[PDB]
Amino acid sequence: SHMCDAFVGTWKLVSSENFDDYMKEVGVGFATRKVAGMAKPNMIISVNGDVITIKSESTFKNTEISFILGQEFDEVTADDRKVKSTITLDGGVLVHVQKWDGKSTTIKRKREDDKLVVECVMKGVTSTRVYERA
Ligand SMILES: O=c1[nH]nc(-c2c(N3CCCCC3)nc3ccc(Cl)cc3c2-c2ccccc2)o1
Repeated sequence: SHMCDAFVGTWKLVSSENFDDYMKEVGVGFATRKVAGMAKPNMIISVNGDVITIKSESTFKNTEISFILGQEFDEVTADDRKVKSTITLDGGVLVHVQKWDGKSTTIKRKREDDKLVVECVMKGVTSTRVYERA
Protein backbone atom coordinates (compact mmCIF):
# COMPACT_ATOMS: atom_id res chain seq x y z
CA SER A 1 0.00 0.00 0.00
CA HIS A 2 0.94 3.65 -0.20
CA MET A 3 0.50 7.09 1.24
CA CYS A 4 -1.22 8.14 -2.16
CA ASP A 5 -3.83 5.81 -0.52
CA ALA A 6 -5.51 8.94 1.11
CA PHE A 7 -6.32 10.36 -2.27
CA VAL A 8 -8.07 7.30 -3.79
CA GLY A 9 -11.80 7.60 -4.12
CA THR A 10 -14.66 9.48 -5.69
CA TRP A 11 -14.63 13.13 -4.68
CA LYS A 12 -17.61 15.46 -5.34
CA LEU A 13 -17.22 19.23 -5.55
CA VAL A 14 -18.82 21.00 -2.61
CA SER A 15 -17.45 24.53 -2.77
CA SER A 16 -15.48 26.78 -5.06
CA GLU A 17 -13.87 30.21 -4.61
CA ASN A 18 -12.27 32.45 -7.26
CA PHE A 19 -12.47 29.79 -10.00
CA ASP A 20 -13.90 32.19 -12.58
CA ASP A 21 -11.00 34.55 -11.91
CA TYR A 22 -8.50 31.70 -12.12
CA MET A 23 -9.97 30.60 -15.44
CA LYS A 24 -9.85 34.16 -16.76
CA GLU A 25 -6.15 34.39 -15.87
CA VAL A 26 -5.52 31.06 -17.60
CA GLY A 27 -7.14 32.46 -20.76
CA VAL A 28 -10.47 30.62 -20.79
CA GLY A 29 -13.12 32.36 -22.86
CA PHE A 30 -16.47 33.65 -21.59
CA ALA A 31 -18.82 30.86 -22.63
CA THR A 32 -16.54 28.06 -21.49
CA ARG A 33 -16.03 29.83 -18.14
CA LYS A 34 -19.72 30.16 -17.61
CA VAL A 35 -20.57 26.53 -18.37
CA ALA A 36 -17.49 25.08 -16.61
CA GLY A 37 -18.05 27.27 -13.62
CA MET A 38 -21.56 25.85 -13.17
CA ALA A 39 -20.40 22.29 -13.04
CA LYS A 40 -20.19 20.16 -9.96
CA PRO A 41 -17.60 17.60 -11.03
CA ASN A 42 -16.62 14.38 -9.44
CA MET A 43 -12.87 13.88 -9.27
CA ILE A 44 -12.17 10.08 -9.32
CA ILE A 45 -8.67 9.12 -8.20
CA SER A 46 -7.35 5.61 -8.53
CA VAL A 47 -3.96 3.89 -8.34
CA ASN A 48 -2.77 0.74 -10.08
CA GLY A 49 0.90 0.03 -9.42
CA ASP A 50 2.89 3.10 -10.28
CA VAL A 51 0.09 4.56 -12.41
CA ILE A 52 -2.25 7.15 -10.94
CA THR A 53 -5.45 8.01 -12.80
CA ILE A 54 -7.45 11.19 -12.14
CA LYS A 55 -10.84 11.38 -13.90
CA SER A 56 -13.11 14.40 -13.88
CA GLU A 57 -16.77 13.67 -14.63
CA SER A 58 -19.29 16.45 -15.06
CA THR A 59 -22.14 17.72 -17.18
CA PHE A 60 -19.60 19.85 -19.10
CA LYS A 61 -16.69 17.63 -20.02
CA ASN A 62 -15.36 14.27 -18.89
CA THR A 63 -11.53 14.32 -18.68
CA GLU A 64 -8.97 11.70 -17.62
CA ILE A 65 -5.26 11.70 -17.01
CA SER A 66 -3.05 8.75 -16.17
CA PHE A 67 0.54 9.29 -15.14
CA ILE A 68 3.58 8.21 -13.16
CA LEU A 69 4.87 10.62 -10.54
CA GLY A 70 7.74 12.74 -11.83
CA GLN A 71 7.24 11.74 -15.48
CA GLU A 72 6.02 14.44 -17.90
CA PHE A 73 3.02 13.75 -20.07
CA ASP A 74 0.57 15.26 -22.55
CA GLU A 75 -2.63 16.60 -21.26
CA VAL A 76 -5.58 18.20 -23.06
CA THR A 77 -7.39 20.31 -20.47
CA ALA A 78 -11.15 20.81 -20.25
CA ASP A 79 -10.70 24.19 -22.00
CA ASP A 80 -8.73 22.49 -24.78
CA ARG A 81 -5.26 23.69 -23.90
CA LYS A 82 -2.54 21.27 -25.02
CA VAL A 83 -0.23 21.28 -22.05
CA LYS A 84 2.86 19.43 -20.81
CA SER A 85 2.15 18.22 -17.28
CA THR A 86 4.27 16.82 -14.47
CA ILE A 87 2.75 15.58 -11.19
CA THR A 88 4.83 14.89 -8.09
CA LEU A 89 4.04 13.96 -4.52
CA ASP A 90 5.75 16.48 -2.20
CA GLY A 91 5.26 16.26 1.51
CA GLY A 92 2.01 14.41 1.02
CA VAL A 93 0.55 16.93 -1.51
CA LEU A 94 0.02 16.11 -5.16
CA VAL A 95 1.62 18.99 -7.11
CA HIS A 96 0.58 19.28 -10.77
CA VAL A 97 2.34 21.74 -13.03
CA GLN A 98 1.00 22.49 -16.54
CA LYS A 99 3.16 24.26 -19.10
CA TRP A 100 1.92 25.70 -22.43
CA ASP A 101 2.73 28.66 -24.64
CA GLY A 102 5.39 29.81 -22.20
CA LYS A 103 2.80 29.98 -19.38
CA SER A 104 2.52 27.84 -16.26
CA THR A 105 -0.16 26.94 -13.72
CA THR A 106 0.22 24.85 -10.56
CA ILE A 107 -2.58 22.76 -9.08
CA LYS A 108 -2.17 21.25 -5.59
CA ARG A 109 -4.38 18.52 -4.16
CA LYS A 110 -4.26 18.02 -0.39
CA ARG A 111 -6.18 15.93 2.14
CA GLU A 112 -7.50 18.10 4.99
CA ASP A 113 -9.80 16.43 7.51
CA ASP A 114 -12.35 14.43 5.44
CA LYS A 115 -11.95 16.76 2.42
CA LEU A 116 -9.81 16.98 -0.62
CA VAL A 117 -8.75 20.60 -1.03
CA VAL A 118 -7.55 21.78 -4.41
CA GLU A 119 -5.65 24.99 -4.89
CA CYS A 120 -5.07 26.29 -8.44
CA VAL A 121 -2.70 29.21 -9.05
CA MET A 122 -2.18 31.26 -12.27
CA LYS A 123 0.22 34.18 -11.56
CA GLY A 124 -1.23 36.00 -8.59
CA VAL A 125 -4.69 34.38 -8.81
CA THR A 126 -5.56 31.37 -6.53
CA SER A 127 -8.72 29.42 -6.52
CA THR A 128 -9.69 26.94 -3.83
CA ARG A 129 -12.09 24.06 -4.51
CA VAL A 130 -13.22 21.69 -1.83
CA TYR A 131 -14.34 18.12 -2.54
CA GLU A 132 -15.94 15.52 -0.23
CA ARG A 133 -16.35 11.78 -0.59
CA ALA A 134 -19.16 10.81 -2.77
O1 LIG B 1 -12.08 17.45 -11.54
C1 LIG B 1 -12.25 18.66 -11.80
N1 LIG B 1 -12.94 19.64 -10.96
N2 LIG B 1 -12.65 20.81 -11.64
C2 LIG B 1 -11.82 20.61 -12.73
C3 LIG B 1 -11.29 21.63 -13.65
C4 LIG B 1 -9.97 22.09 -13.45
N3 LIG B 1 -9.26 21.58 -12.38
C5 LIG B 1 -9.60 21.68 -11.02
C6 LIG B 1 -9.36 20.60 -10.16
C7 LIG B 1 -7.93 20.31 -10.23
C8 LIG B 1 -7.45 20.11 -11.70
C9 LIG B 1 -7.84 21.42 -12.44
N4 LIG B 1 -9.43 23.00 -14.27
C10 LIG B 1 -10.20 23.53 -15.31
C11 LIG B 1 -9.64 24.52 -16.11
C12 LIG B 1 -10.37 25.13 -17.13
C13 LIG B 1 -11.70 24.68 -17.34
CL1 LIG B 1 -12.67 25.39 -18.56
C14 LIG B 1 -12.26 23.73 -16.55
C15 LIG B 1 -11.52 23.13 -15.53
C16 LIG B 1 -12.07 22.12 -14.66
C17 LIG B 1 -13.42 21.63 -14.87
C18 LIG B 1 -14.46 22.32 -14.37
C19 LIG B 1 -15.77 21.94 -14.53
C20 LIG B 1 -16.03 20.80 -15.25
C21 LIG B 1 -15.04 20.04 -15.78
C22 LIG B 1 -13.72 20.45 -15.63
O2 LIG B 1 -11.56 19.32 -12.85
